[PDB]
Amino acid sequence: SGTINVLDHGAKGDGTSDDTKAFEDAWQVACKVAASTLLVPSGSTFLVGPVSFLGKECKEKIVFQLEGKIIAPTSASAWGSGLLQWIEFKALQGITIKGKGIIDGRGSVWWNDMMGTKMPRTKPTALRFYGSNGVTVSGITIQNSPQTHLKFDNCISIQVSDFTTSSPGDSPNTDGIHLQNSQDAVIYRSTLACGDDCISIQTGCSNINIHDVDCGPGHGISIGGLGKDNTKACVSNITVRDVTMHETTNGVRIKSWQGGSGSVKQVMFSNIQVSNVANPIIIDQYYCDGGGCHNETSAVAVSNINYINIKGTYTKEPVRFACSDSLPCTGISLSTIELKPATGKASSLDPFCWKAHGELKTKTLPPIQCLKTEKSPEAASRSNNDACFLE
Ligand SMILES: *[C@@H]1O[C@H](CO)[C@@H](O[C@@H]2O[C@H](CO)[C@@H](O[C@@H]3O[C@H](CO[C@H]4O[C@H](CO)[C@@H](O)[C@H](O[C@H]5O[C@H](CO)[C@@H](O)[C@H](O)[C@@H]5O)[C@@H]4O)[C@@H](O)[C@H](O[C@H]4O[C@H](CO)[C@@H](O)[C@H](O)[C@@H]4O)[C@@H]3O)[C@H](O)[C@H]2NC(C)=O)[C@H](O)[C@H]1NC(C)=O
Ligand SMILES: *[C@@H]1O[C@H](CO)[C@@H](O[C@@H]2O[C@H](CO)[C@@H](O)[C@H](O)[C@H]2NC(C)=O)[C@H](O)[C@H]1NC(C)=O
Repeated sequence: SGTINVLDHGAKGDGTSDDTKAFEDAWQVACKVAASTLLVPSGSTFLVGPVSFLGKECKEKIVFQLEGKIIAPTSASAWGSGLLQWIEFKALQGITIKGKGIIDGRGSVWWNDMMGTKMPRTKPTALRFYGSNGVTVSGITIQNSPQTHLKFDNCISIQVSDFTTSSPGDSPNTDGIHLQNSQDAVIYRSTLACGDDCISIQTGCSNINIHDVDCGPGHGISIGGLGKDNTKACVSNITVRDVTMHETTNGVRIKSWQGGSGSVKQVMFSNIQVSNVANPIIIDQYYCDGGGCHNETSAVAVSNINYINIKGTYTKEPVRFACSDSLPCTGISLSTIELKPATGKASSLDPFCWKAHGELKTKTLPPIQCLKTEKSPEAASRSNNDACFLE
């Protein structure tokens, strides 16, 4: 009565017939009753193409209970060109996606160039939330995304828990969870196996808390890349605690582009265990993957970044603070860092600091003796206070 099973609205659940129409119809029914649940039942597999579940004409507090499997079409005709997301939830209040079922993007057809006369640089995000207040994602697994697994854009009050991504470590650009223009988020008790950043925090994000997460494979937990194409980025109050990273290319990273502007401030990375991680601790203001590697006079201002209790083994550079000549990093603090080289090659690479100011609160392994204790008039002279933040 209160639970709208998609099979009662025309869905075939055979994996082969297109059930998109049926899902839209079930959504329209669920949208009319509060406390309603749209159930995608266990024991069935549903082929669903691009779809947008709109909240504008819908109700608030809806539950989308995914217990079976939703699979993406592999035919190019299902997608058209320029589509940035497969499944979208837009303008919802209090939406919950829960259950122990699976979203499978069949991403290998995209990674592997089987769509269209031509591969798009940016492929669809599997599950995207836009413009929503009070979003919960729990329980589900997203596997084999065409690109990003889960995205939050312009959302507030987000909770992600008991959540899993699974795409191959060598799949291109398959980041786990991406946030942009989103605030007041908690991501916890989740397992992220990705081909790119496990968690990527982009501009406009603040008050993000990540804890009790396992990453690997993937590229680590990253703020950025910020400021590409001479743009302004603002990120503040990011906490990452109690995370284990296995065979990722970075551990905890902040990356920004030369020519960017704005500010990344008040970041805490604590209780991080790394196992065979290439670059465990990195601030890179020379980031240029996918573009030009020239220098420019503007930078994103990085300040008040704290690293506490980070231990394990590394395979490339243990610590790299590569900050802009035009705007040094400041307020970097390190405590209780115990990193051991996993390979001989790694053992020959010492910490690297460039234009980085801060303090060592304890001795570290390897020793970090390149952080500058003096203040930076250069950093203080660039206006990166009121352009980004009101407090
Ligand atoms: C874009 O812009 C970037 C940033 O400028 C360019 O990349 C930089 O290129 C330069 C030149 O090739 C590199 O410089 C070398 O840096 C090393 C490393 O320095 C660091 O490590 C030292 C310990 O190994 C440490 O002492 C250094 O700190 C001191 O020096 C800095 C620099 O003045 C100073 O700020 C500190 O207070 C310290 O005094 C630093 O942490 C350094 O060893 C090299 O110097 C040796 O060689 C030079 C000349 O060859 C010699 O004169 C010196 O006395 C010394 O013997 C040298 O400075 C730098 O590493 C690059 N930085 C990054 C982040 O990559 C890049 O090329 C530009 N790109 C383009 C396309 O333009
Ligand atoms: C910095 O971010 C943290 C985490 O987002 C904020 O603390 C949370 O604030 C919410 C209110 O929105 C509380 O319900 C949570 O209990 C807080 N979480 C934790 C772990 O404490 C904090 O408010 C932010 N700081 C500022 C000044 O905004």
